[PDB]
This record gives sequence, C-alpha cells and structure tokens, in this order.
Amino acid sequence: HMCDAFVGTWKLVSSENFDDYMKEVGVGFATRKVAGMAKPNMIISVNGDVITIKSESTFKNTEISFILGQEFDEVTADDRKVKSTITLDGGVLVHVQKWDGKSTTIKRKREDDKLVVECVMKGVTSTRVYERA
Ligand SMILES: COc1cccc(CCCC2=C(O)[C@@H](CCc3ccccc3)OC2=O)c1
Repeated sequence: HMCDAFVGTWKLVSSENFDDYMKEVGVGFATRKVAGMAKPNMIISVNGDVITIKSESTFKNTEISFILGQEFDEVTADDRKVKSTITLDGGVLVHVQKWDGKSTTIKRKREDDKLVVECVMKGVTSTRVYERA
C-alpha cells in the first residue's frame, strides 16, 4: 500500500517556469516549444514492489517501471538516456536522473486532490500540477 495515493490516471493542468527548467537541463529550442505545449496524461500503477508510470501525449509517450531504491535506465520525454533512482522520503517520491555528468531531481507529491511534480536543475525549479483525469 506504499504508493496508494499516487495510483490513478492524472492530467496536466498547469505549469510554471518549465521553459527555464528545460533550458537549464540543456533542451534545444524546437523541443522546448513542442514539449511545453503538451498536456500529458500520467497513469500510475503498482503491482507488488513494481511501480509503473506511463505518460501519454501528443508530443511523446514515455514509460518507466521500477523498484524503490534500485537504479534503472530511463528515456525521458526530451530523449535523454538517463540513469534513474527513485525512493520514497516522507511520503514524497524522489527521482534522481544522472546523464552526461549532470543531475536533476523530480519530486512527486500528493497535495489535496492534486499530484504536484517539482523539477529542479541547479538553481531552477519548475512546478507541474496534475489533477485526476
Ligand atoms: C527537460 O525537458 C523535459 C521535457 C519534457 C518533460 C520533462 C519532464 C518533466 C517532469 C515529468 C512529468 O511531468 C512526467 C510526464 C513527462 C512527459 C511530458 C510530455 C510528454 C510525455 C511525458 O514525467 C516527468 O518526468 C523534461
């Protein structure tokens, strides 16, 4: 029952500062423009120890399955090939991505009826708010 409150089908409703986060990560102009339009649906499920997050949109579909604390290979929506480790810290999913000698952290939190995704690269944060679909 570890991630119960995350499970479901979620739709992006709002974003703040996402262009600057993508700049900080190194995303090029064309991908920033088309990625910034997308309103993905994120489908989170759990089966035993395995968590799956599937995202579907216009622009790109992505899918990760993982065990908490166990590093895995990920392909991001901007097409980075990263090494990722996801843990639970005080009821927040904490996701670190390493690639090309860089690092970024994505936190996923339940806040009221919303799922809040906070993305940090060095000094720059972006907040992406999802609602139940
Ligand atoms: C640095 O450039 C980026 C460009 C696009 C997305 C991200 C990740 C943002 C954080 C994040 C979500 O909102 C979900 C869903 C991501 C998603 C967006 C669009 C289409 C399919 C899936 O998964 C997460 O990793 C970074």
